[PDB]
Amino acid sequence: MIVLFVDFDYFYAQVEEVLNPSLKGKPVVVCVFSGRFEDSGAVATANYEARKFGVKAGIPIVEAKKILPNAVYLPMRKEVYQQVSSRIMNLLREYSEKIEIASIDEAYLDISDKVRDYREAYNLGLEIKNKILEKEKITVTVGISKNKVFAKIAADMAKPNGIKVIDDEEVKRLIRELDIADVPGIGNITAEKLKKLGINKLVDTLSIEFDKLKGMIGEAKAKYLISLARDEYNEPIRTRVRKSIGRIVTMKRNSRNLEEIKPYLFRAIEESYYKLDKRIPKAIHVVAVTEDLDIVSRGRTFPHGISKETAYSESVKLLQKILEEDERKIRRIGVRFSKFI
DNA sequence: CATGGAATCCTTCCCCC
DNA sequence: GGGGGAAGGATTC
Ligand SMILES: Nc1ncnc2c1ncn2[C@H]1C[C@H](O)[C@@H](COP(=O)(O)OP(=O)(O)OP(=O)(O)O)O1
Ligand SMILES: [Ca+2]
Ligand SMILES: [Ca+2]
Ligand SMILES: [Ca+2]
Repeated sequence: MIVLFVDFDYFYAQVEEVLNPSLKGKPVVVCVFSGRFEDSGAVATANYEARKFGVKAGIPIVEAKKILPNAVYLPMRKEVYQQVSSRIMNLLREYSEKIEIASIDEAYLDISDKVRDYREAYNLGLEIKNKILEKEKITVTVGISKNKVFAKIAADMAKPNGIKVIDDEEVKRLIRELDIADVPGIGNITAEKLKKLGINKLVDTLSIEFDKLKGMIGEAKAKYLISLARDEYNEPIRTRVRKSIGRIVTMKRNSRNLEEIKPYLFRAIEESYYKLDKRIPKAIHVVAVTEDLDIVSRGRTFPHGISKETAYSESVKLLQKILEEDERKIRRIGVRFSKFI
């Protein structure tokens, strides 16, 4: 079992560099403008020239400007990045029938057949990086190992523009040496819960009664960490299928006024439908981001598919249910359609 | 100050043999 | 007691 993970470098920003090479070498910040006030919004991502100074995904645009007032600030163009991503996925396809597209810039390839060992896997890695750089002029990081998780960890250690194999020998030393937090699927909240139980490295998950772990982080997450710690984790590479499509936008001013909100809501529904394209959902959920950044949602599943008129109609009742049961003002409003026929 | 899409898993019901 | 689902939320990438 040999898995090869591919991760495109500072992707959105690198695509902007490819489309305007004069940007290369300069700090580039791709941002999502929320239109509330001058430069309100967050950074979707930045190239390494910008990251070396603290500008990265998640910080407020305003804060990035105080640090790199002279960098190049660009509005995110998801659509353009999606199309460049697709072309890249199709390149990888020619290297394996078994491929899992995990996100817009992450993909796992099950090359258990194509290759016979890590050397031939590595060489296939270089061949892929080179093919993608030549065809699309986009640099990527390849991670190679026994399963998906270590393949990903491999890439994280080797970025940017790297390639790395984590052989069975290192897998074991990592199970003992690797900080539990650097394990995929372990965010801040779960890392903390684990600290309290005294688990700082994967192996530590064995010196704890399972049921106590289950109680603390849940069974699914418990079984997950244990199988990795025992070097027995092995989920197959499968193509994932879209299960929900939705869109959430930001209002210029927080509100509680139904008529002031509807517009942004219908706007989200429209965009969501244009994207559903031929797909018919039986479920709808209205999502609201409260003024204190909390997330509330009300939804309903129908016994048949939802027409756009039914969506408009039903979404307003759900938004009203939200306002009725929560007294806080709304900052962001949106919808999500799921359970496709 | 703090955008945004989406999967999966966890609880709490609820209907019902 | 437990299958079968739907809701609302927690958590992660
Ligand atoms: N907070 C965010 N808001 C919007 N888009 C985001 C956000 N965080 C990440 N993205 C995008 C950023 C990337 O272009 C793409 C994710 O890849 P990651 O974010 O994993 O890598 P990156 O390509 O920006 O970093 P790296 O230098 O490791 O390649 O998802
Ligand atoms: Ca990346
Ligand atoms: Ca990635
Ligand atoms: Ca982490």
